[PDB]
Amino acid sequence: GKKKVCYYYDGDIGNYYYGQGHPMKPHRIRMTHNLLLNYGLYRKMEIYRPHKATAEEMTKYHSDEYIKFLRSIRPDNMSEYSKQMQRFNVGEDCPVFDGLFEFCQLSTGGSVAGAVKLNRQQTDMAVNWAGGLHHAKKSEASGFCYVNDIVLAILELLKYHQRVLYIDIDIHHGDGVEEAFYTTDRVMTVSFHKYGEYFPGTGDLRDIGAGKGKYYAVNFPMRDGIDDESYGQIFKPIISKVMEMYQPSAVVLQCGADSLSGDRLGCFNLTVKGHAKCVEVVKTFNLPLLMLGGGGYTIRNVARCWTYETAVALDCEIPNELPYNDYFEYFGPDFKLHISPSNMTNQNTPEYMEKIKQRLFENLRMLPH
Amino acid sequence: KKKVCYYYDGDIGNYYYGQGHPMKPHRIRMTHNLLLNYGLYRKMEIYRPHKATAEEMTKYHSDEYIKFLRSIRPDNMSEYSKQMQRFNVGEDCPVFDGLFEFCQLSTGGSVAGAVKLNRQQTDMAVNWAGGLHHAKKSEASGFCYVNDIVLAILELLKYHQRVLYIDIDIHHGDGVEEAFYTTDRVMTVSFHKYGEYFPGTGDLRDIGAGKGKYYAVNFPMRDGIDDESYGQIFKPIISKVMEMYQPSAVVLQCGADSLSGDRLGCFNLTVKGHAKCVEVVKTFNLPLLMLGGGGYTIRNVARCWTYETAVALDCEIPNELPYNDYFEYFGPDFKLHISPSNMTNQNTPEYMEKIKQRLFENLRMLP
Amino acid sequence: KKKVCYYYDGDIGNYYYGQGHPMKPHRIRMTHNLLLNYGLYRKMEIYRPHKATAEEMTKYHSDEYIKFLRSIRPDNMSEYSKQMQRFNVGEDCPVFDGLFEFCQLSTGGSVAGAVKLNRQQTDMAVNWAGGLHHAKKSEASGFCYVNDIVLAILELLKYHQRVLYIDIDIHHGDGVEEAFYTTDRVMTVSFHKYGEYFPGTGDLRDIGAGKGKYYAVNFPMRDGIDDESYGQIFKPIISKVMEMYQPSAVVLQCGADSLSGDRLGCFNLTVKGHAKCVEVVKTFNLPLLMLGGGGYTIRNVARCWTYETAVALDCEIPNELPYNDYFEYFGPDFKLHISPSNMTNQNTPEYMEKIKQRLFENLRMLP
Ligand SMILES: [Ca+2]
Ligand SMILES: [Ca+2]
Ligand SMILES: [Ca+2]
Ligand SMILES: [Ca+2]
Ligand SMILES: [Ca+2]
Ligand SMILES: [Ca+2]
Ligand SMILES: [Zn+2]
Ligand SMILES: [Zn+2]
Ligand SMILES: [Zn+2]
Repeated sequence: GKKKVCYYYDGDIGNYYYGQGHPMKPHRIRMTHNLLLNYGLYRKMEIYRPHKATAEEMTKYHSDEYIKFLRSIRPDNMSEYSKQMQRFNVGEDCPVFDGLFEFCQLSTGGSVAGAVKLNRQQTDMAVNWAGGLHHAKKSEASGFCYVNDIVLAILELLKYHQRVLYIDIDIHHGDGVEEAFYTTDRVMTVSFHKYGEYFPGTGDLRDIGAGKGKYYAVNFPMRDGIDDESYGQIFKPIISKVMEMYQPSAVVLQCGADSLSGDRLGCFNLTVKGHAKCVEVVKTFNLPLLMLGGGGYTIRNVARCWTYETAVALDCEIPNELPYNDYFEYFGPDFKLHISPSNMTNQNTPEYMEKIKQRLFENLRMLPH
Repeated sequence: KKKVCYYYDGDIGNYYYGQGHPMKPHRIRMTHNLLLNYGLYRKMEIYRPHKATAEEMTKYHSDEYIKFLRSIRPDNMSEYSKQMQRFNVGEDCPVFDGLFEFCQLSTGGSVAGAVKLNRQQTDMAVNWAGGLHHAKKSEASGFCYVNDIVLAILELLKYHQRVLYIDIDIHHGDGVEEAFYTTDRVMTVSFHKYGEYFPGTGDLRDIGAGKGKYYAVNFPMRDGIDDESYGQIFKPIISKVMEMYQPSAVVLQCGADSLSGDRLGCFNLTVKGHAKCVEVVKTFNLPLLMLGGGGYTIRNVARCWTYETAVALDCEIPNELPYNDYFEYFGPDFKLHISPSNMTNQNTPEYMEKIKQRLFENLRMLP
Repeated sequence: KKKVCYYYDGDIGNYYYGQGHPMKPHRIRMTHNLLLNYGLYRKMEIYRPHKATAEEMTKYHSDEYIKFLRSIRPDNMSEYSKQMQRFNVGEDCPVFDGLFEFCQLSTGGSVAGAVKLNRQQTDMAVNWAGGLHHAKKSEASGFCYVNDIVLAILELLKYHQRVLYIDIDIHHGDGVEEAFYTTDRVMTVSFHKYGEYFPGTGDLRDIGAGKGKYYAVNFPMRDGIDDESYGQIFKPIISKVMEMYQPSAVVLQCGADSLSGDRLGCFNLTVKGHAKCVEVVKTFNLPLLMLGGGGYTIRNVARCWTYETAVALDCEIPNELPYNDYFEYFGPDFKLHISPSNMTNQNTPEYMEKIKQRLFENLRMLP
């Protein structure tokens, strides 16, 4: 039926600033929140403020040295850390900014708090739009991400759940999550992403995991221009077969919005309804679900996408006409919730999508039963 | 009248799936012997098919799957347990002696038939050892290992812009539908039992994708359909398909597991009700490849396909079976035609009309 | 195993002839990525070509023409309108950015391969960016600007008294036949479509001049030739040529515009049928330089030259294509091999034998 949803938000998150010209804008999390307050979605969910996750929590995955660096580095001492910055890949895509460590603590705190709540069966669904930072690695930042809140939340779920399914609909390959779990069968990672001379460079469909994890990493490589009909025709079949073969008892869905049409950095052509169909599909399996944010660089569309996906999580129909809100002028010139696709060419032919699907289905046959 | 080429290899009846397995290639040899005894050989050209090569099979199936089919043997299965799981071979699709050659003969007949139609050397080609519609690019399924129908249609597509595939086996022809699901050059039309039944696919809503949207047609049925209910949906559907799609060749899979008293099927058709489909298709005067399919009550398979060959040849044959090498199998009546059972028809009139009207709406979406 | 070295520059795919122009250097990059993903890099030496210098190019081409190619740019075309006319650049051989560098890289691979063959460092050298057989001493023609084949053959003739050139592009190899038409130190053998077709040369009766009389061989064909027909004349012609001429090196231009389905060509060869020519030439165990050539359905050019690279390596590769950077270009079937079309073969069996007999009469006139 309808589920209990817990939602995490820190009202300070929107003030963190990556720097002039940097495309990652934590302000999109505050726009999302303001928009769903204005639709009245707060009546229907429990809103919690995340704690600041500690270094003890983050070193359940990341190295002590890397977490100590992240605690220590500031724009005023950068000059003393030129060597460490290189080692940990901080200082260009992943800049040093004021309050960097606190931003990581809040992003991480909502994901891990949501995993706790799920483990305690206090909620069916937990939402943390500030999370989803899937590129961070054990000892290095990558792709605007510093601490892998998803890996930490999955580790928390693995205390109570034998098998956890991770699904990643960000336009980029979820490489930090896949690498963390690449040799285990206790997390199956499934990433749909643009592949071919695109960041981060990994996620070929021939990357299937290794050792006990062989067959428990699933990658669906796509080309530019994918649209709702192409996506919707492979996502429900793949996720259904994964559910059937792997039988997870919890699910983590990264809902990166850089896969929408009109994204400043992404090259796909999904609408908000197309993207949100993935949430609807995953919800039908009725498993404990942690939904997380991710990329997304055209901020008016990020706010629309994550507002509508919160409404889907709540089984709540919201009108297309946007309510007035603090960021109303960002949504012009139409002031509607739903977006139109562009006329960009879809380089993903229907035969290509069916062929890749058939190749992954072969691999899913190799799971035990 | 019309010319009929017919394919049969005298070895096909010797392949054996294993003790207890319901698929019996010997039904093909029974069929052939009954038809020879009716004198239907005087009226058609009978050819022994060449064995399809492994290379011909890889026009559709994956190389690793075909190499596996060529390599696996009852005595070596312990070296191939991972590949058996990958390719779904070993249970319902067992490893048996000569498996690969059985696939070469069944495929050979279908492909040879398609070549004869492309060359305009015949009007109709018949391969009762064909019709193995469940096989997939890289997996066996439902007693089928190599999809001879797909390979024959790929061959027709060299010479025909649009090919229509019609499937009256009781099961959804899923391997054929999947092969062509994103093209408009092949329209697949399957009538089948649907609902907690193998293979699980063939929903009314599965209508194709991409350029193939509206070019896959499924008529899902419940248990107990009879000659009258089936014939009142088959003719109008196929007539409207012929009208809207205008194919230049037709492939008809005539799986006989939709007959009353089938060991595995739950339909209530007679031989006449099943063969009415062949008659309807012939009225459109298009190049036609007729293939076999399922059928597990082997005496009724031999009657069905004998009667359908006679329909192909426009020959009325007597209800009294001629003497033949299998005569005792047809006792105690020794008649060609069978009676339906008293099983209940669970397809209500409302149900049938609702499905037919949806399919007509889908057919109106064609250009 | 015979050793194979293969030339490829990663920038070659970025040269662009302009919107709507059928020649697409990107096909070279597609071919490269397919054979990487088949694993064939493990079996061969892969080199980056040098940029051939003006000094190298003027071993054949006029100084004036090379100086013009090294000067001409989209931004200065206005000032070179008379030279564009003189050198035939600006229409079917357009000016584009990097033109000269593209010529340098295509030529660099063929001349470098010939050097490797002369030094007995390899048995076969492959440059799929080469084969630009229409360029003339002082003019561009037919999308070709620098005749890398003529330059490679001049390098071979430093070490080899007699070099055989074989051209299976659908077009007559006119720039190469012209360069060598009055010498017996190169025999040129071209199979091509002839009759109101580019470049208009290559009649059966063009057999060379002077000391080169009888050292040019032309087999003119009509539309629709297929694998069966082509392979029945290629092997006996080449075998007789090898017997009578006894070359010590061979250059084989493998233009893929002779394939079925080519955007500009009218033949009906499959990848197997085209690649059989490579297998035949290899049976003579002579140093061999294999070069590219035309080909305008770029998915089938990548298939052809990938399979011919495998044939050079004595490697069978599966029909199922591996995943690769351009995998969507190979739908709908995603197989390596292609089917022929239903086009009529206008080359009758008597036509092929009669022309074969006429050529065999000329070959008997050799010492
Ligand atoms: Ca992804
Ligand atoms: Ca894993
Ligand atoms: Ca059926
Ligand atoms: Ca179809
Ligand atoms: Ca030629
Ligand atoms: Ca000569
Ligand atoms: Zn992203
Ligand atoms: Zn069946
Ligand atoms: Zn050419």
